[PDB]
Amino acid sequence: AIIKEFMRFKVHMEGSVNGHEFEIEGEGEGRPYEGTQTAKLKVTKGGPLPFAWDILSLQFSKAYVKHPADIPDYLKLSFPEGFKWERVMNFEDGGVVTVTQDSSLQDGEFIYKVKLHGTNFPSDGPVMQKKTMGSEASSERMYPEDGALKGEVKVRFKLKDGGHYVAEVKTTYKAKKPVQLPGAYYANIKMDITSHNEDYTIVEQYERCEGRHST
Repeated sequence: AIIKEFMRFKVHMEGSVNGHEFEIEGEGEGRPYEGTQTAKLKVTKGGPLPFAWDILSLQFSKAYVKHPADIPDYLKLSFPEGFKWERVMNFEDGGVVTVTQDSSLQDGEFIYKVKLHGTNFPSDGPVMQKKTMGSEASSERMYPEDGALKGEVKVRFKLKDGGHYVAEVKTTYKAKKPVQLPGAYYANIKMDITSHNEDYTIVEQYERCEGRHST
């Protein structure tokens, strides 16, 4: 009805990481009921970025999650009004990222507005030294709590020298109007950086997400 089988979005991010301020604009598209989407991002201010793109990648779209019929798609039901989410990422070396996001629908296309803080990243760590190579597939633990939908996921970023750089991610998703919350389930997520120029001022991403009753 309100969410069509193919939908586009536009996104803007204002952000700062270890004192470095920047803005990003991008556009995306996908099939919300299939759980597949792509996005094209451009660093419009403060580029080139002096830190790993991977900590920003997961900030650029839960309306595009495939759900079985027996799991309420809380975030699709939040529209047209939409929803907001807030996220904290606790990295293993003390770095921290927080994010606030507003998701709305205007003229049949999603509008995403993102605000990001990052700080306390070691200057010799993999984030400020750009030593990450995307993230592994993950399973986000979804559950209802405090009248919102919450998510916890351990994200493992791949290191160029082998091994993984880990962050514990906690997110809250809250519809702007009361809508049916689901029971606890699992969202299997796979995201790939599909293309980028040399300094990562132009980046493309693909993501597949599916909700399941088990991991």
